[PDB]
Amino acid sequence: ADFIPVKGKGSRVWDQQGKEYIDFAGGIAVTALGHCHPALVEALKSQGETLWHTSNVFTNEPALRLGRKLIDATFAERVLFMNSGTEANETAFKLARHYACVRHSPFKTKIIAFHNAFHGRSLFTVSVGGQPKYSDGFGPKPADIIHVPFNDLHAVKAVMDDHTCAVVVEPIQGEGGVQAATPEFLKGLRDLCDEHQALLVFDEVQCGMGRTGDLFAYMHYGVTPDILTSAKALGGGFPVSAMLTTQEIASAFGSTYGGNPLACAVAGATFDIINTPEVLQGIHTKRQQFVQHLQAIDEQFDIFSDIRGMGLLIGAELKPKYKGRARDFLYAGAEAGVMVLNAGADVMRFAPSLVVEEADIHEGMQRFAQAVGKVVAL
Amino acid sequence: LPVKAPADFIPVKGKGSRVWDQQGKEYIDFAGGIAVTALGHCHPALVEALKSQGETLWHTSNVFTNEPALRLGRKLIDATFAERVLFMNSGTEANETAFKLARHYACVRHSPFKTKIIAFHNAFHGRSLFTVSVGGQPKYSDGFGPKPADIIHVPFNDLHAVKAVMDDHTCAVVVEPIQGEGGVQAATPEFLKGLRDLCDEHQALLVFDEVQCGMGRTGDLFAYMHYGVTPDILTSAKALGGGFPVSAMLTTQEIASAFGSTYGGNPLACAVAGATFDIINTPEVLQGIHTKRQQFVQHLQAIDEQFDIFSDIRGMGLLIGAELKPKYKGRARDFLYAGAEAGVMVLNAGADVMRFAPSLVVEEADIHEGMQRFAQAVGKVVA
Ligand SMILES: Cc1ncc(COP(=O)(O)O)c(/C=N/OCC[C@H](N)C(=O)O)c1O
Ligand SMILES: Cc1ncc(COP(=O)(O)O)c(/C=N/OCC[C@H](N)C(=O)O)c1O
Ligand SMILES: O=[N+]([O-])c1cc([N+](=O)[O-])c(O)c([N+](=O)[O-])c1
Ligand code: NA
Ligand code: NA
Repeated sequence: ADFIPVKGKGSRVWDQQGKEYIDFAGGIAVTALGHCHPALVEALKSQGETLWHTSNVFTNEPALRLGRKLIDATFAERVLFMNSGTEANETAFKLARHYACVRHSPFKTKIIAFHNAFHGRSLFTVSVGGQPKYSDGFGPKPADIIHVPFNDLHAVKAVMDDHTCAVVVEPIQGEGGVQAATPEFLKGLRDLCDEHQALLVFDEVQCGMGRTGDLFAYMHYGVTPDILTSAKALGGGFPVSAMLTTQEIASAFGSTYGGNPLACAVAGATFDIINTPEVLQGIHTKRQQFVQHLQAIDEQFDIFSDIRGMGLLIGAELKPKYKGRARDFLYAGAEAGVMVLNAGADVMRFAPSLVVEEADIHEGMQRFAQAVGKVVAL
Repeated sequence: LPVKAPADFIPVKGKGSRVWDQQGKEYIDFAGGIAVTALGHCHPALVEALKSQGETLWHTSNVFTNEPALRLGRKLIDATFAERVLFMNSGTEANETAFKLARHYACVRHSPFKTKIIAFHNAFHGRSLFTVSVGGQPKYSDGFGPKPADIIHVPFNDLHAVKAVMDDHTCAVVVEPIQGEGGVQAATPEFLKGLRDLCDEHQALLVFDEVQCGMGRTGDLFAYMHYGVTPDILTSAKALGGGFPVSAMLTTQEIASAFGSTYGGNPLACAVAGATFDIINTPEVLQGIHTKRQQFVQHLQAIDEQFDIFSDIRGMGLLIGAELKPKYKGRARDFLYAGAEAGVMVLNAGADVMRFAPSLVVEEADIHEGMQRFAQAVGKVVA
């Protein structure tokens, strides 16, 4: 990036020179309520005057309240809080392994994961991730992880057995080209996990906390996982994460564990806004506003082969002529004053605030059209 | 057995080195949330930094830098051997980055086969699968399926053992200059210098985990400065953010080039850490840490004179360990819980060792009051 953001309000961001940008990136789907949302600032300041920190020896009122919100709203009966999606995934993957070890057999260790998956950058999580380029070169990887293609239920059936402890999947692969699970695939994972006494682990770090227009993507699909991870949007920009599971599974390790008081106070305020009928409905309204602009851009410039994703996770795949050039459009966008994402070198990605104003959708998309125009003019 | 608070002990408010629970019971905090709140609770400078940056910008992705991250990177670079800084959230993440970097540096500069990591019994480096496997407590790394391989453990402070296992296939030695969880055991000068010399000989990287002993804890900004032994990579967290989760991996340009001068860092986190750094890295605060250590130690000695409970008082700066006599082997949790009943929050470092990690600016009045409360608790335990 060739600029330094210094200030943000809602979906507008200013750099050191006072240039104004429309933010359709959200810090990679993190600032789900935009920058410096008044309710989140209020929660930060109030808890900031009270108590910031407890060790995991203790609980605290913000953690208890956030845990109760998540438990009441989801399949979860137990919640463990951490800082990042990577830590939440470490916890989920360790827990699925440990549960298999103590409830079934120490030899029940296979983890099935998917090509193009992203689960974090720790050694274990990057090894469960499905991009060999990112996991190569750090010495011996944690073993017993098998990768098959996303959306290939037959391949999962083929590799799964009584020695399998988990299937780990992103219901929508965000980094991996914004690819959504098909209904049959996701239901199939649930059935195969039931058959083999393995745990189904949904990584909802990117697609959770309202991103799809349901509180969690699993709710859209109607497929209940055993363990779910959440981060990013959960804290609206404050680092916080959660691992959600049942009492039966968590017992392999009170309804909550961990949680920074400050982080959890902010996440509570974020949860209270995102988990409302009006905000969730609005995510679908706004998706259509974005998609209509992307279609208009494609009609004018002929650059997209597909527009996909769910809610306000949007992917627009570039036509073969522009394969490999997502970064060129990202940089042209920045020049035109709009912040966008890629999802690999072939895919444009958008992950704006879930409450992005219509006026900002229109302005940012006009700027993006200008960017596309400048690139295609060459 | 872990230490866990019961349902009737939920902290709700902190100010300085005092904490109140839901019932309004007041505690003196000599634990700092396990050496995290190095400037105590709701320190006004940290609150101000939190609030001002909180009105401005909280978050950038790692695609961008931000002014708080740049300022904090510069402060750390100017104050230490570092030329490059990577910011993360937790000590576990910083250690993941450090260990991956040492592995990757060896892979690309020497050989993909140069993978051995040497670490120490009783080490604690975090709870991710890789960090807990580098950690030196098998009980905590057992039971998660196949561990990342090529990690060798030898006894802390045993230089012969390190020499024995190291070779040209070794990429790193990972060490806490003081093992905090492992009984508050400090490296001897010979041992730490020996690690540096062995790493130089074998072209391996010396990695200091200063998550607990760094950011002023020892009375120097980092423990490596006390020892005068410069690592290749250093990790910091806990005190760095004073209660806000933030961490850092510090290294040189030569090493980092295997992966400007700063990468990552949450704007809000880095604003708070900048304010924390500005206070801790002062001659007066650093001197005060030594004064305050001796105030604690004199109290512990007075307790021992009265009750005969300790075989050793150790640590550095305001990381203090007090080892229980054999008569009280395995009683550390009981003294901790008795302390809480008496209104003082303390730590353990294994079942045989009391640990103290108070605010680096803990007021003398709080030292005296909390230690009087601790004496009362001891009296109840040994009656
Ligand atoms: C599905 C999914 N699972 C886990 C993670 C890791 O979460 P994090 O540690 O909170 O960044 C992520 C994080 N994505 O972050 C953006 C890419 C990333 N910035 C990187 O390469 O580190 C994710 O998308
Ligand atoms: C030398 C050393 N290295 C790494 C870490 C991990 O740092 P963290 O991820 O910031 O907690 C620590 C953290 N210790 O904290 C205590 C334990 C904590 N509740 C846990 O079990 O993770 C440490 O002392
Ligand atoms: O080791 N343990 O199984 C264990 C269990 C509980 N508990 O509430 O059921 C504790 O509070 C603690 N504890 O106090 O650390 C330990
Ligand atoms: Na529930
Ligand atoms: Na330097």
